[PDB]
Amino acid sequence: GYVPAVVIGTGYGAAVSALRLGEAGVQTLMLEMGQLWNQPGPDGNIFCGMLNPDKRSSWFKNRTEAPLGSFLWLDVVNRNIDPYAGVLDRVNYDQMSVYVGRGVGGGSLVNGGMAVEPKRSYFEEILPRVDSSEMYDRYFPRANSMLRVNHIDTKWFEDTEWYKFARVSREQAGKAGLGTVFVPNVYDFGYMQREAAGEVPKSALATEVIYGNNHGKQSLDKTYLAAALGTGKVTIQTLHQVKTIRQTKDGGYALTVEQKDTDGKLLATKEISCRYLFLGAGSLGSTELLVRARDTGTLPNLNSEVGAGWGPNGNIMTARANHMWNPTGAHQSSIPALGIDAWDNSDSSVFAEIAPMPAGLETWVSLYLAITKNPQRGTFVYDAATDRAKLNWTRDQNAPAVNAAKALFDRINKANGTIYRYDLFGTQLKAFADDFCYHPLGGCVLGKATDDYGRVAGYKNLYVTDGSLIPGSVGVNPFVTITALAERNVERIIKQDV
Ligand SMILES: Cc1cc2nc3c(=O)[nH]c(=O)nc-3n(C[C@H](O)[C@H](O)[C@H](O)COP(=O)(O)OP(=O)(O)OC[C@H]3O[C@@H](n4cnc5c(N)ncnc54)[C@H](O)[C@@H]3O)c2cc1C
Repeated sequence: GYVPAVVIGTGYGAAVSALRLGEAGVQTLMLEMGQLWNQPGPDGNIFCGMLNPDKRSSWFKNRTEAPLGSFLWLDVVNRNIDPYAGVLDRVNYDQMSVYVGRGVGGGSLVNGGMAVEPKRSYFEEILPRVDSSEMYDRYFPRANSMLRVNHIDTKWFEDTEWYKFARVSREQAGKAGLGTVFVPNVYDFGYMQREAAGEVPKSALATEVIYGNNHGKQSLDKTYLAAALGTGKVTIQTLHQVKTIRQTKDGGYALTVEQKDTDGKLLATKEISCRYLFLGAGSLGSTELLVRARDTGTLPNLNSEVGAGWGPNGNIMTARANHMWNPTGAHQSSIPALGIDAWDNSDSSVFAEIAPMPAGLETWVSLYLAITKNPQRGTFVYDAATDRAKLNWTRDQNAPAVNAAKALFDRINKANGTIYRYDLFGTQLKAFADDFCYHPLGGCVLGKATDDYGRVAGYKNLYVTDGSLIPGSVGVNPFVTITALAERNVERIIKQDV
């Protein structure tokens, strides 16, 4: 049937859009391909942890996989599984694996919660057509407030065993003249302090994050989406995957949608139409829908920028072997609290997450997710044979990201007399993981595939709201930027179009 507004997906862009539509009185249907994560599993918990993965961990895989960096210790717990509508997907392109969340809340279910604003100078470089004053004065503050961003108690951080890993890297970075910053988070740090005191059920302190947090993490289902549902104008249909979009004869949109069960079986195919269509299917999902629509002729007016300008936010993972006298601890909070800030907007820029190691025993390893400034971009093209958008990206294109990461961590190693680990990512001498990302950005870039508010070029009442808008990089963990842009965009769209 017909609904005035449809929002595809339930991640950051989608959730912002749905809340503001509902508040404006617009009846809105969100279509999410994954599950609503609210039914207890076989252990009485919603989500599995990283030391007890099961089919809930993985979107339609036949074996669980260790969190990147932890294979040497966590492979022992990983198991064959039945393919299931689990929470974390690995999308494997030819030379890049992109991790994404699947469920009501999207990547907010599985992410590390780091809620970071980009440097304004870098924001102005990447998005010069956008008014940066409105972003920093209005929309970033709005996003942080709605997301329930909070800050760690710095005295507790200094004292607690659970952040020894972060203090070690801080000290090591300092010897090399590099500073660290505390990173705000949507995980409730007061709750985390109570976990450490044995006062509340553990989640961050029980090796949970990447397959969901059973407690503590304020994912979108608790924040924007709960508020959207509260308007009485928003519905969410789960296990509904949008396959196609077309323009209708009177200028609306019609979607073909597959309803599945949690085992992946097809239950129904539906056509849903609307006046206003908002894409929040993520960098991969929104881009794929639009590339397919363009190249199969169902949205033939889409421009050639649809599909272009993809990047992995410069993501590179690496690890250092600490001296014996600098153990990182058996007990490591699963939520990062510190980053190394070596981002000066030059091509040597690095902002590096100090990431925890979920082994549950002492490994002496420090793990880092580096975010770099690498101008290389990939492109999604349509493959009519498989009916899929394929990402054209080669591993060579991450050479500049590897080089920036390596320059920074070589500096830290030289200052401390330490070496890399080379054995964390498989059976190859490899210190830098250069073919994954957690932060896919672009494919439907703001101002190129769309106007400066995410209105898709060639069409009226058709909007993109999500990470596909961002031009490949933001220099920090991206969800705060996605949220803030979405707030800006939907405010304008509702005012001027709806
Ligand atoms: C392991 C990991 C760690 C991360 N850590 C951090 C962090 O600490 N801080 C940070 O800032 N960022 C982090 N990120 C990145 C962050 O989660 C993403 O940038 C953000 O979730 C992207 O938001 P989005 O709205 O673009 O899309 P998503 O959050 O990816 O949501 C897209 C939604 O659309 C659904 N969907 C897709 N296609 C369809 C379709 N055709 N039909 C119906 N539904 C569809 C998906 O199932 C999903 O629920 C992390 C991500 C991962 C995977």
